[PDB]
Amino acid sequence: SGFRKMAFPSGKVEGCMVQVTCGTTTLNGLWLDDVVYCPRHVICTSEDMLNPNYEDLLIRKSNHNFLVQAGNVQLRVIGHSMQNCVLKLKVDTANPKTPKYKFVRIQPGQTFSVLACYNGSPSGVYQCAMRPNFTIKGSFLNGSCGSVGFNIDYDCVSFCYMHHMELPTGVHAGTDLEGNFYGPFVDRQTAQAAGTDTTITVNVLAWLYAAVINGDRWFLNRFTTTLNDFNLVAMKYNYEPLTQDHVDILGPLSAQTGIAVLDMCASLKELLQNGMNGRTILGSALLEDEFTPFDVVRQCSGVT
Amino acid sequence: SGFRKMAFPSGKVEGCMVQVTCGTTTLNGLWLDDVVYCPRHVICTSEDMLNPNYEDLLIRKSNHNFLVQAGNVQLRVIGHSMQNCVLKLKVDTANPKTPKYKFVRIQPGQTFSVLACYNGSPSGVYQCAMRPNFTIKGSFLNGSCGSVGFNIDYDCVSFCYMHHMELPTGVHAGTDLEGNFYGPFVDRQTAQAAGTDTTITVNVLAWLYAAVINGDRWFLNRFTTTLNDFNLVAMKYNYEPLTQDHVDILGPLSAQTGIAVLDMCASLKELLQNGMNGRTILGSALLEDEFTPFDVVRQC
Ligand SMILES: NC(=S)c1ccc2c(c1)OCO2
Ligand SMILES: [Cl-]
Ligand code: NA
Repeated sequence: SGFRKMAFPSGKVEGCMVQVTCGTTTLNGLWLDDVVYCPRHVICTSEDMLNPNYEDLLIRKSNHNFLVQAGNVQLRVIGHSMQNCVLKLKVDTANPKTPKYKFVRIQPGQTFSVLACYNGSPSGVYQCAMRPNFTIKGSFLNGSCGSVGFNIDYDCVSFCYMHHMELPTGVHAGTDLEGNFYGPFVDRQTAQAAGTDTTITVNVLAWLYAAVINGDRWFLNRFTTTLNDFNLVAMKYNYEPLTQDHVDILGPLSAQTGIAVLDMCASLKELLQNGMNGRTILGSALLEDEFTPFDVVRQCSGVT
Repeated sequence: SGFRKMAFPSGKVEGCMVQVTCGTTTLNGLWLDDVVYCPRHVICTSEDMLNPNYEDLLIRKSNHNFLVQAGNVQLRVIGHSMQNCVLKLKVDTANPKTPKYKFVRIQPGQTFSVLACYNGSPSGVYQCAMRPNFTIKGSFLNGSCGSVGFNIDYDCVSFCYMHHMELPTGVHAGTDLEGNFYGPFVDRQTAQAAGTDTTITVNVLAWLYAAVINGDRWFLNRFTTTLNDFNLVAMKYNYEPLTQDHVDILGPLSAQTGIAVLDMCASLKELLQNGMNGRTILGSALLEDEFTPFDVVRQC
């Protein structure tokens, strides 16, 4: 037993990380088959970053403008193109450590593992949720751009995130591996802020189930409720609307614990009014919203 | 910026995990060079749980009684010895993915990454601290025994923990890779219980230093404290005593932020008295004690 925030094992991704340099800028790249993926902002000087014309700045560059290093070994760049906000560097060598992989775009509320990297060197791994406001609450310093987020399904890595920038509030923004931003953000030095965030309701409920399953039961009660009554409380507390699809995805946990969702909503309802004033559920004084139902079942069943 | 419970990248350890079977019991082993390390209790049957005589159980085993599997490949065992509570299976192949590694015993307060594994297959990775009562608060199900705890400093893997059991309170007990238990625990199913746990004060202070580095100042105060008055107060909340060692260790974070260690102690004394009054620190509503002074500097 026990319940921890757990990343996927990062080894299939560690084998793909490289250093990419263009002028004075070094950041990370993702080496899959014979292509290196990195943020297009690698091409920009500080002056360019204010109002970049990526079309123009890139035709001006050539293959030899890009240094790619896999450990101590230089990769030869034999071509370059841009897809949305991602740069694709064609290299002369297929990565012999390329895993079974897909590029996937994740939905807000879904979780993934971040492999934080510096100078092409894996530094740490942690779990994030894609927030409703399309930011992530990561831990990133200068040099971390090009660090990726992923899930693992059996032996298949699903790459879903590439790190691009920090916003003024200290939260993080990036693209999918096709270079489409999550959220209404641009890759330039201009005024940009995160939207007011909201709490991921179905994940909070998942985590209350995780708590019950681990012998934390104090918050529970005899009552129940309606989607309609709860949602009016949720909107008041800046929680996402709970939908029939959400209630359905929590099915296994309602079953395993004997506590129905609108049962737990009643518990959750009661918790929103009052505050848990330093009091604790699974070692937290906050209502945790970065575990998905799948995260709770996966962890409380030992999937490998 | 940002601050997260961050595990070491697990790849170097992933390439070392195998499946050991003895009798009807399967658990994880660690394959370094020509040796597979696993908990000795893999040789116990139903009766051998309360009072196993491991010397007598092991002498009755031949190499062929141990089924070791690395992915699809069966590894052939050619030798066995016991060291303390760890079984060492000599095999006919050296692991070609063996990283640069060492075995280190940690002290209470130290942090490490756990690679949770089932049937020799890694499941996930997370950060733990060795608690002051010599337990860890992990996430471990049946089949997780032989999962390991590690640090990776400058390309060398330091193994510090191998998982043996869950105690009745739902906390976890294990050994170093020399097979010595952390704390008073034994590899018997006789009733055992952890000491009252306490908070790792030096780590809470390191985390308040992280908060200040990341631009939080709301919890600071105009007061200071003597070390002794700090300990007389902190022990009333089941905090570990802070030693001069701890004060020395926080010197670098003190210098970077310009807040003296005993001034930060006065903020912690106030937070214990007041709580957070609806505020958070680095996204927590609790005082966090599983980041070391070293983890704070690594991450900031
Ligand atoms: N003979 C012991 S102490 C033992 C045997 C098997 C075990 C275990 C402990 O924890 C889960 O699996
Ligand atoms: Cl130590
Ligand atoms: Na209820």
